[PDB]
Amino acid sequence: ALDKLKEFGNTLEDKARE
Repeated sequence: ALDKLKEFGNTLEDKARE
């Protein structure tokens, strides 16, 4: 559950995680 929020922070990270 809360998969919409948790997946969202994976986009942010992917932004400048490299």
